[PDB]
Amino acid sequence: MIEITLKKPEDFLKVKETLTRMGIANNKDKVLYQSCHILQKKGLYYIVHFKEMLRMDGRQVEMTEEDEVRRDSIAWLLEDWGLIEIVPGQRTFMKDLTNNFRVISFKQKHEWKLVPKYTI
Amino acid sequence: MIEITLKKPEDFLKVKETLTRMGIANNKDKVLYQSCHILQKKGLYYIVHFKEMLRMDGRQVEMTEEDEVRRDSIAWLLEDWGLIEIVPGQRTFMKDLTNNFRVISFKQKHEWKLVPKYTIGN
Repeated sequence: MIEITLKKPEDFLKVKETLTRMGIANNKDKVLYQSCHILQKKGLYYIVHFKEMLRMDGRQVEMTEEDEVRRDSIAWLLEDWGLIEIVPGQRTFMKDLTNNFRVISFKQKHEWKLVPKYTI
Repeated sequence: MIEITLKKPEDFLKVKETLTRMGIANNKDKVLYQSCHILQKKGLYYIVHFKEMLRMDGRQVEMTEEDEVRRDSIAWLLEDWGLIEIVPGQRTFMKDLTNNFRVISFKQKHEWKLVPKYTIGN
């Protein structure tokens, strides 16, 4: 998971809503699958892929490399966007190649079907 | 070991020479210890730490986290200067040249004992 500092503690919910609009798109039947979530654990904040949360609930699930590239590039994009800082000193994919994602704008939002993948 | 792209083949010896001039400086007897090397292997290029090369020769050496961070931040620095591009799709540390790090110019190098940590005996 990636350790994260937010600027102000309200922001957790802003970040949570923004992650709703970042994932694998099915641009044909306009469905977008949420990839990563924000969790606070033991006081520190983290960007977590949906599979790590499935792993946290006991499921023997393993991220793929495509999966952790996706997570690292969503975390780096929200940093680019100035919404999270990635706590210094972690080893991450900082240049993508392998799977990328779709970001939907807050007003394309309701035109799209937002489906959380955390095998609901 | 970090895979890198070079702008043109003759940039290899350019980087090989740059890496001799950046590392841990003992200024009281002016020795600069180089620790990262550029590698060509099957037509691809790599920034590699001397412990990965000692490792690659059969020695029982452990790269610490501190070694990987120095190697990656020297790859980031060469990238900032435009001598290389790190290849996308690799996990790296952020650039952080904290503890002792020094770059010495080309003109000034004749006063430094440039010393590869790779060849250091014992």
